[PDB]
Amino acid sequence: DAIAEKTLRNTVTLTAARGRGKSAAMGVAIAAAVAYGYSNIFITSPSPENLKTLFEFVTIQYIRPQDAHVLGQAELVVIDEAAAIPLPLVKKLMGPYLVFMASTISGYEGTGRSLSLKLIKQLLKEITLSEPIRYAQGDNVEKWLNTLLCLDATLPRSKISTTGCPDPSQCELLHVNRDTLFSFHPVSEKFL
Amino acid sequence: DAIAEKTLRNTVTLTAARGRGKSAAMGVAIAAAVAYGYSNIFITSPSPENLKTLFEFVTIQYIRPQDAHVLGQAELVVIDEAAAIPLPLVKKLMGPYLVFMASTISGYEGTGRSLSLKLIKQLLKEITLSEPIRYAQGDNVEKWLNTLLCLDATLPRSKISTTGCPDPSQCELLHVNRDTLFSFHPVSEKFL
Repeated sequence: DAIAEKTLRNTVTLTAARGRGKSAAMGVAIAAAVAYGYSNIFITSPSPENLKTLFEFVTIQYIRPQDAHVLGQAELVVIDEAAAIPLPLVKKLMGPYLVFMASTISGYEGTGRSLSLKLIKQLLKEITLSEPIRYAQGDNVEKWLNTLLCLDATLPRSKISTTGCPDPSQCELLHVNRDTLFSFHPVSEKFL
Repeated sequence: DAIAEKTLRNTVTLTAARGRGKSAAMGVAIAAAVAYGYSNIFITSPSPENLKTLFEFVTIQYIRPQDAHVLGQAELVVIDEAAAIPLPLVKKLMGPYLVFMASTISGYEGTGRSLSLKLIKQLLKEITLSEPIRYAQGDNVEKWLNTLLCLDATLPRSKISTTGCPDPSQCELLHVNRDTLFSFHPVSEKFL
């Protein structure tokens, strides 16, 4: 409910891993706002992405961003995985209305969280959803893939140790080979 | 009231001389259809034309035809002096909705009735308004200008005489000079 001393119209950005319900969340707002009633909505996306869940959960109509550039009808715009969309095009569009920004992270074909921050900075009310709709948390299969795949993001904010977060000190340049991969000691799986 | 066994949605074309009230007529429908209620409307026009009366008589919003080509929101479209708009652009637009087509004729900067028929053929429910809002009919000033200016259209449908309407017979090619203008007899003011 974006109403307040601050503007009510603003940009929301919900980010989460896959299977979190970002789309489903984005679908709710569609009807929840009623054509006549709460209001009418809109939706855009990059090379398609599954538009199917959001709308199925959904007035959803879809004009892709470029074609989207045409005229301004709606009160609340929703863009699925905007991080994928060009900064220039995306920014212009966000200006004419109020938006829900969705983006997948921490998975395959997601967007790097480092880039996500730079992207957010361009604006943002950001929110995150932690639990999967399809399975229960703690699903060992999912844990397995995350660990195998190295889904985990932590370094941008901070490292988990005494150090982490900004990396202070003099920067030193050095090269290392693949072999570092096997050894587990100093220069180990960890460095790579 | 376009509702019937035939489609309710169709194209209406009201044509008339200037000062007939075409715009005012077109304005009425705007509110008469209520956003929520009868319905929402729309309006387009060529190089502008006085948009002022229609809307003042009017939800009127205006996106020019080309920019208009963007998305389809409305139940009843109105285009002011469409004859002025390109056939290609105009036709495409008429397809997506229900429309009121207005056009000025029988005056300065009006559209020739001959062309108007060809234009109509491209479709049309056409209606005409005969009396001026601003003055009483029979205003001698208006009669004067019409006659001076040669506002009168009659030849396309038919000539007022035994002959008129289609021109049958073998076509004969001949030239005549301006001088025909003065003489009033055979080859007179009439031929020119």
